[PDB]
Amino acid sequence: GSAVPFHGAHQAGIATPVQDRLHFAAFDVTTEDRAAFVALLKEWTAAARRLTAGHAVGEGAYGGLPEAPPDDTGEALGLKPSRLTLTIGFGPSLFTRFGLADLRPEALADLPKFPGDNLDRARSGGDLCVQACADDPQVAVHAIRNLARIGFGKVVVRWSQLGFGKTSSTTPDKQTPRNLLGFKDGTRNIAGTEKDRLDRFVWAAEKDGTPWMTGGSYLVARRIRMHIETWDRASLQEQEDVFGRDKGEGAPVGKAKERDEPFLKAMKPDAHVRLAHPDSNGGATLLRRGYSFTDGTDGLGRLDAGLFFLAYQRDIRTGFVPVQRNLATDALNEFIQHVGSAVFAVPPGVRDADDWWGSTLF
Amino acid sequence: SAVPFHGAHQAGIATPVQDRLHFAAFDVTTEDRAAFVALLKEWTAAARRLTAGHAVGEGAYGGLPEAPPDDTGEALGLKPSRLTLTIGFGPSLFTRFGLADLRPEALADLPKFPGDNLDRARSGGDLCVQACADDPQVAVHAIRNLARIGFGKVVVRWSQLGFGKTSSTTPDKQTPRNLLGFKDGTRNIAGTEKDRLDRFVWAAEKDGTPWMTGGSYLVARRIRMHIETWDRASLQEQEDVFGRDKGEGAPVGKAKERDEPFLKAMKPDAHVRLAHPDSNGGATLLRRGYSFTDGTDGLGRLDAGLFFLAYQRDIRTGFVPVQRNLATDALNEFIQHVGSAVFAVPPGVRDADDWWGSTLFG
Ligand code: HEM
Ligand code: HEM
Repeated sequence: GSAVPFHGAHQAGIATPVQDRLHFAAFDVTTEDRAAFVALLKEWTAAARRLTAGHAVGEGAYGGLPEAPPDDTGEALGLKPSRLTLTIGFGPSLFTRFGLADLRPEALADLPKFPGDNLDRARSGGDLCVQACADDPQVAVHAIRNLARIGFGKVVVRWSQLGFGKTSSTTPDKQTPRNLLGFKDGTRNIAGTEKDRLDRFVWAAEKDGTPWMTGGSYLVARRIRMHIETWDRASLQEQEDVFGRDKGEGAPVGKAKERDEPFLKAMKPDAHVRLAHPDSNGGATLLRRGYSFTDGTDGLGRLDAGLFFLAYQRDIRTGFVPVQRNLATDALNEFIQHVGSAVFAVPPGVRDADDWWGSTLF
Repeated sequence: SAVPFHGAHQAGIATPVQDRLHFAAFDVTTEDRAAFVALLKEWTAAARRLTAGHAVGEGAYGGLPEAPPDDTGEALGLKPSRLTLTIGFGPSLFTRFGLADLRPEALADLPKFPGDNLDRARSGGDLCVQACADDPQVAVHAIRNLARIGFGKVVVRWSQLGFGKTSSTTPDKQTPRNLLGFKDGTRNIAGTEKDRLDRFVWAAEKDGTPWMTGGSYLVARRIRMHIETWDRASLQEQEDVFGRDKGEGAPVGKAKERDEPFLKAMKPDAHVRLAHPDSNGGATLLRRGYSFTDGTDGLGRLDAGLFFLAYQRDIRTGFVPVQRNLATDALNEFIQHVGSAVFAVPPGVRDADDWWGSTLFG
């Protein structure tokens, strides 16, 4: 139920304990007026400080002038903050606007085409994103809906994705959640307590080349459909061999406990864990923060199921790209398809009550 | 933590409203009555396991390596989470298996209502399973595994995820708010009101269809909200649509949510005034719906609304008269019914030897 502090050197919703629910929206910018966009960033930041404390935006949800629309849409009245975090990111396409071309970080790389990609252009890209995570889905929807309303005329929602349940962990002391393939997902991540690893692998440093990004991060989002029909007819041995961990405990093959260290040479050469492990990728390490989704049926008599994969890293070129390139031969490829993609530069934190989202860029 | 599966009635109607919903409609692909009976029995055995927080069949792991696991494993480590699974039979089922003369008269086809825009792909269905639980992964796991068990005899026609309150953060005697920001459920049948359930919800032997005694009839309507239109309405316009104020949810001219309405103080086409039993010859419903938010549509608008579920003793004397009276509802400006289905929900599973549909099939 508790609030997560909004202010800091970093944005919340990265290193923060992973909340149960996601509402992710990508927006395109429709104004060419730099001042109007800056004004929106400040208004959004004011709104975020209310939302993340469990207060209504503006003058509230009722008790205003009868003849005016309420400032807050009202559907979160009476609810707790529910660990709401709101994390903003800027897409490569933003930097074609407002005279920003030379401020595009080098670490904000366009992804190459990967084998098996089938990206829907409508559900890819975006000038900016707001990741809303909370333990209560209504708290999350309310936040996105109110930001979008505030931004009417200046931004439009390009695409959105709801995540019903987490498939990631930044808290190794708590139970690791399972994805819809039935495997624990997040055992070997970066914990929010591992300050050293976060500095090394997640946060952008001044020396990395883009001063406005110091204390920020870079985000890859991949919408991945799961072929659950195909998977569910696979044997238990096939499923475990795909990953290199057992299904029940989620231990590395041959070992007894989830958190025992993998012995990679005992795994199949195309096992997912073997291919994705930092030791297989010159040390490349990622903060995974994904969620599961289901968007109805596929119209062929089956449930639609997927994973909305979210990875944070210090540089896309040294994080997600080398790892996913190594997954070219992954056994898991038989059971998944990447159907949406976007990258974002996640700026530094809102330092105090006088700061605002994007202040270091603008 | 768990809701008993067995009883004179199915759970998931009069039992406490859980925080999450996964509702699936299925179509039957077999013509063999024996094969369908066999499926109902296997489903009933699976439901008994699922609602006690156990895996289906021989489990999710620890079987024969070369066999697919019986349970897909994504609920391992979760609690039962007050899961209830409620089955219903659509009118189209009765054209199979020689059941045409056992269709209840109370299982009426709905008339076309003014402003209906029903998507045929997200309407109807031979049968439904309503899975309610506090943890949406428990609900999804249930649906996924029933669908798997039934593969070859049934397919999933459509499905819907929903949310109500989050019980860990929100007191249970608090009325939830719908996505228009109004309290929703203040004047409803409560599962404590045994005599009102007998009068208005449960089918009786004398009603004309003996196999349905202790069952009920379900109407499902997928009702989209025009969120962005609504949010531009004045507070006075919003309150005038309902006949209650937004902050407290009191009837106009009254002070508290639970004060009894004075219908003449409301506008003639206010929703509460039109839907109230006194405006409908005493017709009263048990509402048990959930909010949804599915994502954003092609225009950048929020695909959100109310997955409305009503239980009643007879569709002709419950939903039909009430929805007919909403022809002129002030709310119609802001909503559209886009999917519909009706089901006969049979009596409960009496004990460990009984099975879903036993009173119909023998
Ligand atoms: C539907 C898609 C995927 C599924 C089901 C999945 C599943 C898993 C599972 C079960 C683990 C083992 C437990 C763990 O340490 O988290 C794992 C580990 C991992 N995955 Fe994936 N994953 C998927 C996609 C991806 C993608 C797209 C990437 C990166 C490009 C990735 C990178 C990793 C990494 C880095 C690990 C940890 C390896 C280690 O250090 O031991 N995964 N995944
Ligand atoms: C999106 C669609 C709808 C919304 C947002 C909505 C909202 C509300 C709200 C705010 C109330 C007042 C509080 C309470 O629950 O008592 C209400 C009452 C009610 N609604 Fe609706 N409703 C919708 C659709 C329907 C439909 C389709 C029916 C039935 C056909 C219906 C039947 C009722 C009834 C029977 C009451 C209680 C009236 C009374 O006895 O005081 N509603 N609804």
